[PDB]
Amino acid sequence: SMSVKKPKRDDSKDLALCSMILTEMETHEDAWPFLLPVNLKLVPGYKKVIKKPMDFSTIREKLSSGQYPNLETFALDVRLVFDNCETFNEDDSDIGRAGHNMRKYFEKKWTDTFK
Repeated sequence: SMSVKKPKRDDSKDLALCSMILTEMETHEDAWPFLLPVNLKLVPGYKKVIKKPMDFSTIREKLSSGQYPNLETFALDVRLVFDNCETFNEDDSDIGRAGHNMRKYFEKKWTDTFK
């Protein structure tokens, strides 16, 4: 509270480490559904159903331009990618499986890096 602070957790490496994680995700073989924004002209249903589209390119641009105030807002956008994928795609489709695999991959790198 006022003039009473918890000890300072060192955040100075967070940007670099989120960038490394994101590089790892961009280079995964199963990243292909997630590399660019879903084309809203060519994918019926996507625009109306998925209220907050998110993709790795958009996260990379946000990361590069200071639009994440902290590492939790970065993790929220990554998880949004996989949450959107589960909303729109059957678990037993190639895209649906890709999204599960990517989520698993991310969450391990997240825990190993920060927890």
